[PDB]
Amino acid sequence: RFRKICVFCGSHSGHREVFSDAAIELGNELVKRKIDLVYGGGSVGLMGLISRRVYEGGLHVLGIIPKALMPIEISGETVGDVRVVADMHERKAAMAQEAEAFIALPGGYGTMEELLEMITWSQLGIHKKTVGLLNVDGYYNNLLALFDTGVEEGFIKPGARNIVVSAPTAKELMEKMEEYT
Amino acid sequence: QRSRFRKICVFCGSHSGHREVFSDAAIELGNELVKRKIDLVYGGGSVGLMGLISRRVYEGGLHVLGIIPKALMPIEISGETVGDVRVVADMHERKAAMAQEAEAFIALPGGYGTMEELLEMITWSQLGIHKKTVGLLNVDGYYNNLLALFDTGVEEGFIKPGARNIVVSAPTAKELMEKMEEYT
Repeated sequence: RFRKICVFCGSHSGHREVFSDAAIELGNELVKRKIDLVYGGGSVGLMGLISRRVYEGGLHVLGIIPKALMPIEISGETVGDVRVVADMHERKAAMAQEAEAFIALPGGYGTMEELLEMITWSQLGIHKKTVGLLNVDGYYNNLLALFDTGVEEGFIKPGARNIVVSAPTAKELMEKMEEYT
Repeated sequence: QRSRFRKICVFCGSHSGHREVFSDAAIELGNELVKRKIDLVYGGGSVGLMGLISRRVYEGGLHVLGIIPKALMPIEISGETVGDVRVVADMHERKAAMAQEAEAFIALPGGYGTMEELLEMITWSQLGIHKKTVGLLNVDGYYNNLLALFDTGVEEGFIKPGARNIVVSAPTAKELMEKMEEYT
């Protein structure tokens, strides 16, 4: 049972509506389960969608954003709390300290980087926190295929392949991570 | 031969891979760095692909700088060190110190840690944090799925066309070095 989850996503929504739908459904899963959100502070793209949902649903949202990234990711009007940090490393360390587990929605390089980093910290024993991915309409199939390649070629151990929990919908992913060990 | 680069950081890990082709690739990239008179920045390991590429560059008479968090030393360092070792506090100092020391980055095949380092440096180019060439040595299609994932990000609207070309890619060290020279 979680109280704080960090969700990685970016300031784009995707061309197809299935992505926003996922972000909203994940926001609603966190609301129903009374889970607070930790995220990157943006107010557009999937970041704005999920944080507004959670915030408007009554749960706490904490964004964590570096100073120089604010004019880029925050437009319009924020909701919930925003912690401002010095740089990208402080952002990653603060998001990790604040969360009990991690979920990547679809996103570009930033989101993939954050997710890979959390998987790495689990693999190294740095923390024991669950890492999931919401594999919206196969967006992450190539990522999981890559992990499979890594296992097959001898760069990732079979047991470490199992750190990543994934599912095609927010509902199924939440069930899976409530039950992961 | 002439190069724009004097210092390159190579991401790779403590395993060599089950097939020989991955070790051959690390050695070929070591050879290409030596031919261009390029110094190596890397993670300080002495085993796996990190041990192969660092030993080849050292043996060829170029400088090797390893940057390793103190708690990984017992784990990534074995037998002997290769080149000089700079010890840092944690993962983030290691990443910051490797970027600061390098003019460009190359990922060899590796597991999660190498993937994450590679994606961070791409993200940093995309953001304007730095203006440094990022390459991956796609040994025998190893990174085909990550490049396909980058294509998926473009097609679905999460990565702009221009940001897709940040990642320079080739299947051999020689072709990779050539494409990185020419990147703009």
